[PDB]
Amino acid sequence: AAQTNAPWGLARISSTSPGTSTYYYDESAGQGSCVYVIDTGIEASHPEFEGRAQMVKTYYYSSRDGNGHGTHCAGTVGSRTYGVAKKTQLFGVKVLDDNGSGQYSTIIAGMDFVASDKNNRNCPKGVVASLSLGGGYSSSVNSAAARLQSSGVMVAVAAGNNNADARNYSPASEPSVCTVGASDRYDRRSSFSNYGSVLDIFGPGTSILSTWIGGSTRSISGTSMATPHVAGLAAYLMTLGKTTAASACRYIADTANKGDLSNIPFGTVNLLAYNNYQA
Ligand SMILES: [Ca+2]
Ligand SMILES: [Ca+2]
Repeated sequence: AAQTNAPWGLARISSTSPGTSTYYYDESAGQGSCVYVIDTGIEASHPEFEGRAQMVKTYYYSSRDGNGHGTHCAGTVGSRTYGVAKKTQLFGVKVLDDNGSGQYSTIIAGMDFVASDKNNRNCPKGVVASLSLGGGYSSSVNSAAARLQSSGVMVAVAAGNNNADARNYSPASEPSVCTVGASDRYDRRSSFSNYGSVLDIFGPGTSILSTWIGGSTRSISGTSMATPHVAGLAAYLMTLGKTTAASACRYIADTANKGDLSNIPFGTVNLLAYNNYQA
C-alpha cells in the first residue's frame, strides 16, 4: 500500500533516505494488534479513528481528552491519515490530566492496569503500550515500566525533550523498555531530543502532523511524537509476525537505518526506525 503526500514522518520510516513524501506499508496495517496509549486520553469519536479507538480507563473525573496530546499521539499510532498502523485497535488510558500532567502514582497505576487489562482484550497479534510522558528519575516508575514489559507488552517510551542524557529521566532510563529519541525531516537529531546510551532508537519527532481534539489536526514536535511512530511500527511488525513484544525493540534497532542521523553524540545509537517495506 502507498499513501501519497503523507506526513513526512510516515514517509521517512518507509524510506532509506530523507525527502520522500510517500508512505509505503503493508496493507495488514497492524490489524489484530492493540496499542494502549497511556496519556491524556483519546477523542475516540474523531473520524480519523474510524471507530477503532476507545477509552478503557480514566484516573480523573472524565475519560475525555481535554488536552489533545493523547489524541495526537494516538493519531500517529493508528489514525487513518496520520498513523503508522492504520488498522490497529487503540485503547486510551488517561493517566494525565487535561493540562498534560500526572503524578507518578497514577502513571504507575496506569501501567499496572494495562498489564492486567490486556488479559481481557482480544489482541491476537500482540499488545503495545505507548508512553509519551516522563519526568525525573524514579526507580518506582522504571520498575513499573519494567513490569509492564515483563508482562508481555511492548513498551515504547519517550526519551524526553531536555537535550540531555536520558539516564536521568523515567521511564526513559529503564533499560528493559524501548526508549525513543526524535529526529527532524533533514535527518538531524531534533534539537530538543534527549540522547545517551539508554536510547534504543530514533523516530520522526519534529513538526509531526496528526489528529487533535475537536475533530481537527495539528502539527507539534517532541519525543512524544517520535514514540508513537515506533509504537505503531512495533504493532505493525508484530501483526506481520516479524517480531514479538519481548524483542520488538531489538528487532527495530537491528533493522533500522544506520548512520543517517547527524548531530548524534558519541555513545548514542545512530539508528532511525525503518519498516523495511518492499512492494
Ligand atoms: Ca540512508
Ligand atoms: Ca532499552
